[PDB]
Amino acid sequence: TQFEERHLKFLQQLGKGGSVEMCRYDPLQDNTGEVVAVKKLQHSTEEHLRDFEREIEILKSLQHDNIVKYKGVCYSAGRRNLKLIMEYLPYGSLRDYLQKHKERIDHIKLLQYTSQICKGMEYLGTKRYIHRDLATRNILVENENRVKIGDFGLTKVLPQDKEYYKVKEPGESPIFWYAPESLTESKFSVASDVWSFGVVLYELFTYIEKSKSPPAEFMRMIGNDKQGQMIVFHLIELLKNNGRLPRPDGCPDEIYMIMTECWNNNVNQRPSFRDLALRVDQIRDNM
Ligand SMILES: Oc1ccc(C2=Nc3ccccc3-c3ccnc4[nH]cc2c34)c(Cl)c1
Repeated sequence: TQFEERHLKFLQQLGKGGSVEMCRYDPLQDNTGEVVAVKKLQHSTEEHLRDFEREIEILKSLQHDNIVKYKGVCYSAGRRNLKLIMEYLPYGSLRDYLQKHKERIDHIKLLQYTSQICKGMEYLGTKRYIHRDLATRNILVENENRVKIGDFGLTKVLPQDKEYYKVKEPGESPIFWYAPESLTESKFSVASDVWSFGVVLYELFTYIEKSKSPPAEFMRMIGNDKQGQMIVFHLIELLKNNGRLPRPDGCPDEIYMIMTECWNNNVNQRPSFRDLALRVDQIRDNM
C-alpha cells in the first residue's frame, strides 16, 4: 500500500546525517493518522541515491523485534526522489535516553538492552550484512523494555566468496568505534561489528558521562594535541600496543571481560554474537 506525499504532514525535525523528520501520515485529513519517521536525501547526486536505495532494500529485508521497522516508500514525479517511511520509536536514541535516566536504570535493565542489541546484530549477520556504525546514538528506544538497531545507511552486504568488505574510498568514519583492521585496511566484517559492539557496551556502562566517552578517553590516551590524520596514525599504534578503554566505574567485572574480549586484535578470537547473547542472558539469569 502507498504513501502519498500530499498526506505526509511535517511535525518535527529529528536528525540530519540525509535527514530524518517526524511526520503524520494523515490521508483522512483529520489529523488522526499514524506518526511515522521519514528519511529523505539532502543532496541528490546519483551515488547518494544509489546508497539510499540500497539502505531501503536492506531495511525492507529485515524483520526482527530489535531492528527498526520499514513501512514503505513515498515516490515522486519527474525525479523520483524517494522518501523512506519507518516506524516512529518514541523514546528516541538510546544514547539520549540513557543520558536522561542515568543510574536510575540499573545493571539488569542495561543487560536487557545489551541482549537485544546482540540478538539484532546476530540476525543481521545471518543475512551477511555488516552494519559498520554500531554506537548508542544509532540504537533507538521503543519503550522501557525494548530497543532496536537503526541507521543502516552504512551497511554493506559481504561478497559471496569473502568474509570482509573493503571500503576503497572511506567517507565519514567513527574511528573511535573502529576495529584495528578497519583503521588500517578499511576492512569490515562480522568481527569488526563485534569490536564496535564492545564499544557500545562500554558506552552503556559509563552511562554516557562525557569525559568518559570513547573519543575523550582515546584522545587523552593519544594526547589532545594530535590533529587530523595523525589521530588515526596514533590510535592505530595505541591499539596495536594494547591500549584500550578502561573499565567504567561500577561495572561488574564479568561485563568488562566481554568488552576486552570483543577488543581482541586477532579478529578470529573475538566472540560471535550468538555466543554473546547466550553469555549476556546467562549473566542476567544470575543477577
Ligand atoms: O535506516 C534507518 C534506520 C533508522 C532510522 C531512524 N533514524 C533517526 C535518526 C536520527 C534521529 C532520530 C531517528 C529516529 C527517531 C525516531 N524514530 C525513528 N525511526 C527510525 C529512525 C528514527 C533511519 Cl532514518 C534510517
